[PDB]
Amino acid sequence: SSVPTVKLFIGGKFVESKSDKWIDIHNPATNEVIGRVPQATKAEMDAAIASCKRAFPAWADTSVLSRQQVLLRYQQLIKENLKEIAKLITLEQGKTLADAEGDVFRGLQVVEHACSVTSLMMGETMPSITKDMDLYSYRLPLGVCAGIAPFNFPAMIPLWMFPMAMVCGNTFLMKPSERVPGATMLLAKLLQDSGAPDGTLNIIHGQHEAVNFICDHPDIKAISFVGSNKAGEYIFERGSRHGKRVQANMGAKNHGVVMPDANKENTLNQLVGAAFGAAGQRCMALSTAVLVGEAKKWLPELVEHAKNLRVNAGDQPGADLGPLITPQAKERVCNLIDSGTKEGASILLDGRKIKVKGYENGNFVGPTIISNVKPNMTCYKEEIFGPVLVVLETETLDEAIQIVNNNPYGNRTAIFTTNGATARKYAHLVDVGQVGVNVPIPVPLPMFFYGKQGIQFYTQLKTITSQWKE
Amino acid sequence: SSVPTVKLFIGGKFVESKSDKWIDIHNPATNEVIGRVPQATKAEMDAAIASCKRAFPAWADTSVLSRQQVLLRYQQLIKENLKEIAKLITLEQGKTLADAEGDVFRGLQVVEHACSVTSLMMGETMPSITKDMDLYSYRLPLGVCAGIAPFNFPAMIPLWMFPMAMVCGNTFLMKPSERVPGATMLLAKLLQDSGAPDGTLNIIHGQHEAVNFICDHPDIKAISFVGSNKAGEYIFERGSRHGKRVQANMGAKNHGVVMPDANKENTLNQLVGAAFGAAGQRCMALSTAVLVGEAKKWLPELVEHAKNLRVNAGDQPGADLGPLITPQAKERVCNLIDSGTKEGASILLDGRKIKVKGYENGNFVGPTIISNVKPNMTCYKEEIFGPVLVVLETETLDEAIQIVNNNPYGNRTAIFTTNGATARKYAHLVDVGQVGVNVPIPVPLPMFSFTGSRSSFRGDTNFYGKQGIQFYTQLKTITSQWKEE
Amino acid sequence: SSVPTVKLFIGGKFVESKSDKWIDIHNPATNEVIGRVPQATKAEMDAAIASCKRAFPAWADTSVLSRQQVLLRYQQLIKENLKEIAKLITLEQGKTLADAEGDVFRGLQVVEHACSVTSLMLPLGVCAGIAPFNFPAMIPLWMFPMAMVCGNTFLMKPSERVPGATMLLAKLLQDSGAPDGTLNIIHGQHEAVNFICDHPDIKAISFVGSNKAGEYIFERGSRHGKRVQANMGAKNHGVVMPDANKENTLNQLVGAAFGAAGQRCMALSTAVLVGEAKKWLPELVEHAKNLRVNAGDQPGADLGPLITPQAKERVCNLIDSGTKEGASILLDGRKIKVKGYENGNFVGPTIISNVKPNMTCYKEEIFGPVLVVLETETLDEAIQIVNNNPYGNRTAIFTTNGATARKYAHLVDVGQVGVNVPIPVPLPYGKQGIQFYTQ
Amino acid sequence: SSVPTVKLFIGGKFVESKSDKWIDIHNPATNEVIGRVPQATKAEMDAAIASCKRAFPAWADTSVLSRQQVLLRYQQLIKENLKEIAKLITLEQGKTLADAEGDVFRGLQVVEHACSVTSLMMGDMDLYSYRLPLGVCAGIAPFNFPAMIPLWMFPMAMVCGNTFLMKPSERVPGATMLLAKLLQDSGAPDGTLNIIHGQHEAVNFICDHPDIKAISFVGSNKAGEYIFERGSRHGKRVQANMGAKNHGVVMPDANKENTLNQLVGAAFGAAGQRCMALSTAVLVGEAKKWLPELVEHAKNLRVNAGDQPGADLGPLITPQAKERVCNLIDSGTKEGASILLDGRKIKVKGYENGNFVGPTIISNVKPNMTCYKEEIFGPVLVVLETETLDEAIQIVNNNPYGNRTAIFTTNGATARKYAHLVDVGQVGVNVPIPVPLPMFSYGKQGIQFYTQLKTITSQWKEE
Repeated sequence: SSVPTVKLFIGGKFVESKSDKWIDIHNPATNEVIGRVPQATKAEMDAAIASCKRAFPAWADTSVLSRQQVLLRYQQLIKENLKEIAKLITLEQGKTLADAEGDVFRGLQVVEHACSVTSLMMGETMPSITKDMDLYSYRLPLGVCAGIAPFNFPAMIPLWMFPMAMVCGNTFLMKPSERVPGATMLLAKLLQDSGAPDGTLNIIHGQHEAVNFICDHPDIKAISFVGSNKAGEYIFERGSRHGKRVQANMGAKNHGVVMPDANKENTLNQLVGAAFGAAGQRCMALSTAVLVGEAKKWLPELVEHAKNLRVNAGDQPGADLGPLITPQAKERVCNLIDSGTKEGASILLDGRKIKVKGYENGNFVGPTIISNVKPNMTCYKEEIFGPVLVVLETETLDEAIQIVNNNPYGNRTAIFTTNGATARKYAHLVDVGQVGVNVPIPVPLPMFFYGKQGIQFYTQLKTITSQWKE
Repeated sequence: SSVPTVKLFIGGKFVESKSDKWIDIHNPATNEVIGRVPQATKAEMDAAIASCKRAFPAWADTSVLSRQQVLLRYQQLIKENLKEIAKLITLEQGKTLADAEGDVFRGLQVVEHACSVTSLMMGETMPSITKDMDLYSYRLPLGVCAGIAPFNFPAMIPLWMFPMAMVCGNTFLMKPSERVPGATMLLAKLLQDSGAPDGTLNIIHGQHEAVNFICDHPDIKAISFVGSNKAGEYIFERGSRHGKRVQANMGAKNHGVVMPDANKENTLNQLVGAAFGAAGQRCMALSTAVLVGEAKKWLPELVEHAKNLRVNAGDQPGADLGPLITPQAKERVCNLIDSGTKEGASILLDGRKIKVKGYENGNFVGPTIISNVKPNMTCYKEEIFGPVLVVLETETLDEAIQIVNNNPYGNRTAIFTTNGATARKYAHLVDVGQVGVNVPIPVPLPMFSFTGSRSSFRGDTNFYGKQGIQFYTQLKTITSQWKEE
Repeated sequence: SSVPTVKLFIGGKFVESKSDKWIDIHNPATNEVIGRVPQATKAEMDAAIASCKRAFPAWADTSVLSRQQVLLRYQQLIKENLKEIAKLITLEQGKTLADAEGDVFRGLQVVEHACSVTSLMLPLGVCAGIAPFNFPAMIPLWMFPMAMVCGNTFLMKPSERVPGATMLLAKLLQDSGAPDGTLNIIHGQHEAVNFICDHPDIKAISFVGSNKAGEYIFERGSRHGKRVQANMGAKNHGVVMPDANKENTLNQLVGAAFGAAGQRCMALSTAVLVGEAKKWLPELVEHAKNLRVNAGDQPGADLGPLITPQAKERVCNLIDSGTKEGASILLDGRKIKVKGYENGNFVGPTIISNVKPNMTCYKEEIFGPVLVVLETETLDEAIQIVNNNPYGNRTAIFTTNGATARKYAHLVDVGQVGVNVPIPVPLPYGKQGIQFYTQ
Repeated sequence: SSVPTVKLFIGGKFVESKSDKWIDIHNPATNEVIGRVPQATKAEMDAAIASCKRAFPAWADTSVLSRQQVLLRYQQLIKENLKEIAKLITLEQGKTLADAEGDVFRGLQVVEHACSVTSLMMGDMDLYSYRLPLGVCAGIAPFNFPAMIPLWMFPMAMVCGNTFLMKPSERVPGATMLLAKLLQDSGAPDGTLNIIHGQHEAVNFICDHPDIKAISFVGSNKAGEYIFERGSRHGKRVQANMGAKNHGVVMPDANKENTLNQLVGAAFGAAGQRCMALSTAVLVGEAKKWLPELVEHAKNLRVNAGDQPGADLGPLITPQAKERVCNLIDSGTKEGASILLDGRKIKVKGYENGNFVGPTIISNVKPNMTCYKEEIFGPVLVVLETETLDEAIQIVNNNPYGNRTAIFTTNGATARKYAHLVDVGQVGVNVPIPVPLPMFSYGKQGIQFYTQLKTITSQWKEE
């Protein structure tokens, strides 16, 4: 009853860990312990690796269609248990039920995209490129893969890391978030129910020690990560040290540009939705707003629209944003807001002293709007990972483009304007690949990895050149 | 007596034929004999077949990249010599300069499409479908191919036949139209200048005997033909009885439904242009249309728009309607007009009596309009291949759809209407997949195959697209289990 | 007492035929009447076609995902009833339980292949299927699932001699949530094929097996203007090089040549021992003798009895003609006697050698457990012999040398060449099948 | 009188460098100074970068079809002046006329391949897939021995719409100058291509300069790693097409004569100064008995200047290469290995002062010897032996770096087993060099490298 343990998943059994280190799973809305996740031991991780290795050959020999049937049945089962996963997410991570449903829906979309890989697995051939010389190439699995998610999306991150590696024929060793592993456990249960061969998927919970193990052990051929730039680069280097390939989303510091010729109502609505959605904990979200020209006059309207947000627990009906993941995150956000205020920034809206009825012991932080910010301020450089919207002011679109380009870590950007020529100019001049015209977050799916990129990453390309004569 | 003859293309080099039988080349604007074409003898055809066979191995060993580079050089030379080809077409076939330009442009687009067959020639593979079981897929050239073009397109059909057959590794033995061969000879000269190895393309002439030889000769692996229904069926039969694959795009009496909720003036202009453009000689011409409800009130406007066409030789400025290719075509058109008259159809406008100033010697026929037609009229059964616009009496969309379905031979159909639900219902019940909205004739789009299986087409495969590759190549699948314990 | 009567499938319910032409079906292992099949009347076939027409709109409007889920549930139901289907096929067709399980496995494979039709575009309409007695389970799962998932309603006419397997399959399909009237099944003789070809309601027809029957069906379809993908059968020529694995090659030959009593649509019934490979005839005969001939349900059996006594008579007549014409019979099974099943249509493994290409056995389709062996001195002669075959769909080459296999695959005119493996790609259709069932 | 001086190519104008530091170009057949290459000054490199920047807008605005026609005209010009390029190559690098012609033909084929980028470059919520060029590209050439490579780098970067700053081999510039002249004659806009010469300083500038967007390098692994690190440090996207040692496995059932001929041609071909050379051979099973015939075939090779008729392999580019090869062979000799054929004492008649090294065959070599670890880049073939295919596969896998590998055998089962169990990407069956093209994993990968994808998502409406 008390402090319910979180079991592991090795081979085909939900074996429980006997480790010494244990971490408590707190509800972000009440700080009440709802579970205890163990830090997997060296022996348990070795057993998981052995299971992955033993399952690798059988799963690889399995035809691509046979594997894809498993993913199809797994997607169907997920669709059947949508409400259960949504409620588990709302309970553990604290996000609203609608946010969890949307996350599971994006995960289903990614699973379908992976199921659609069956055609890409075929290789090309060129008969008789020269006299009696044939050419053809093969795509084969790499080996044992792994994934890491410190505190980000609990379901979508696995639902994009693991299904692709499976469809490619590899075995996956997932290290889910130490704070929200229940969703991953339910997903693994639904998978095992889908008829997946035992040992194809293994799950081990652990702290930085587990990440170091995964990076050091050689049997891991590839590793995937999504999170802060620091941990991203750290894992990338630790993997490259051992030769194994690694891919990581290191930053999502998106900049939103608002031109004077834009729909004020819809623009402000989308800005408030993307900036404070999911309490700003989501990696991809408009956090830096650039007002060009007379757009500065919309600051009072922006603050008014932000005041209309309803802070409440993820389970209470009529909620717009949930509490933060941990009290430490709230303290960090408060310290960052205090630093911004000390550096001369004006706090148009302050949520540090928010008090939710019936959940005062939760990690809630109200919508925070910071204006008069400059590129040299901490609020601009540091990634908040919270419901804080920093606003900068510029006179021409060239200044906004330059500010956006100065951002070293940036993958998604948006511009709000009705002039198509202005949008095209911004897209051509901006140094960001993904651009959103009147869209807050283009391609909300986790990516820099999909389509051709995912296959090229999770499969090696063998090339055979044979010239038989006699 | 010996009017300047036209060159042949044997052994990858322009040479003359030793035949004693010649066919006169008449300018349709003046019926002047501008040239003569001799039917290739058995010797010339045998030499062409031998050269194609000799070139087949080298042209197949020739990497697809080099073939596509040659096709690109040919595209470039066409783009440079566009005006010469247009002049040749206008002089020989008689169509206006604009029609020749459009023909050359469509041929250039088809060449560009053929240049992108890179991913199509390559095969698929799937290693280890089971324990030690590798599957391979290869597409190999067939051999020497033959092509018979109609009298309508001395450029478009040759430019359909050359790019695909050549890029697929096959050597082609082309047969142009005896009434318009010069344009094809100039196109072949440009192709040879583009770097085409000698022997990959060969040109012969002959009305019926050459077709019989091509269909009977065993070295011909495949045959491509475009023309009438009876001729296409005869060619298909003569080819299949010898074991050779044949594809024939035969007559296609496309129908255009005129809905009351459409652009009136624009729809009428498009109908007038399609039914009378290039003297309506196009086999794919929109010679028939359906007037639904209010569309029938516009017949006076049809007559007005028809009278607005500048009936003049194709070389004069502003010419809209050209002359008939030969006096026999004009005779057939006039006989069909007389038959429509006898059947009781209302010929609202008759261009049978119109003549062109300064070109009365030409086989000119003005824009003719026949309205109040129903499936009972014989002119609806037969195709005019001339400047005759047929419009039928109809009351509802379902009746028009049924009338169009009653047409046994038709490859394309269109409907003029701004209502989306109307076009949806039309496409759902009409027996045609190539449906166009507010367009008289769906323009070819070679990136996919020109699908057709009605009485207007013979053969299980089509000319270009995926089906084009399937036709000009042979699919071989190899399953290998290399294991020795 | 009263032999069971197989009912038709119309409007989503099993209904008994009103016709009096109740043909009797015998078990091939005992030639005992296990049931009767009626020749559907004109009225019953018209009602089935009308039901298919009325059901086509709803099934076509159904989303592709719903049809895919239906096919997945049907595959699941088959997996749950694989044993029953295999036992029914063995009792009705005579082949061994292993062969029936393999047929069900190929059915599952083709269903999974059809599941990949997520989106490629429209359905034509009423589709028809004509299946011979070669494969009761596979042929339906070859034809009707594709047309179904593509949005078309299918009218299946199974083999008159083995309707039970497809009837249980259709029952399981209806259990999978298939809308009523989507799939219709009728029975009848040549008259049924004549109706299906004449009735303009049918827009597409699928047929396999006999060559002349397929030609007739294609001609009738072209006469009535219907899409007919008549994939007629063809002989398969296997070439054995001296450097090939003797044991493995002989095992493959014995399995493919005599497997399922050689009644399958395509089998490696011809072997060309080029070079010193001819010296392997003793081992081949010994391996053929090791085969066990017994009822499909008795443990320890490799090949079952023939479909009907007429098939046995025809096979015996062909073997006698080959012997009289000059061919030497290395192994004779015409007078085999299975213990407890002497009345069956059993025919022991037969091996014929010294057969020239112009002989009857080489030209005629045996459709039985007979293996004709030819000899040559160079691979070019074998390639020429294989190319001379007008109707050749599959060919195999056994060799450990890569250059030899590559030369054989390149010089041979056959489209499908299986190197070191017999009966390559036993499934053929595919995306061309989608094009066929669509417009 | 004085030796000719190589001149830079900036802004479409062949300009002589005003630098003080100069480097001499020696004929590898006689070591005679035939030319001088200058050390590009900071100002000249800045001017070249400025020219590339000013030319990038116009060259990017041009449609892909115009660039394709330019590449076609350049290919035609190359086909016309193939003999001159071959002569210059044989003069500067020492390769035989046939080898130089083959190099020119491979470059022509790579240009033809690059021409096939016509459509691949083009690439309520709308989703565009525009692909745009990066900007000013750069390409450092080998720091050991060259072999084509300009036609690998600049044609693709240009047809993709980018401007290129080419750093040719300081030891064989003339070919690059002739190619640049032909390109300028092909109608290429001035400033689209710029060429500067220099030592390590030039590489440091190219890697550190901010305007450079991408860099491409071929050659040894050390310089490759250095350039990759220095580029990634400044945010540069770089692909290090590093060379690697190749391993060819021979089975007892392989074609004896053909296998020996192909081995002798791939190992001692072009003096072994190629990253594609099959510098090592593994004789599995009874294949060991083929050593005498291999030595005889190696002896049959005739060593002579690249211009003299009847030459199979030419001399080394510099005497330092000969010294390094001699030191590496002496190391293997001291380490216990045996030399079946000694080429150190080769003395070409009439060219005794050239950098010639005859065919060398080393046997009994183990994986721990320097000959196996170090890249010889010379006419040296180390022959190993094993008793089973598993040992050869394990030896091939143990090698850290590798791009090409070959298996000589007639049994398809053995070939497939080797191809599947081997950890190398390109596997050749009865072929020493599986693909003499710039794969070094440029095709679709090159298209993706020289272009940046932008998935413009828009909810724009008439409002």
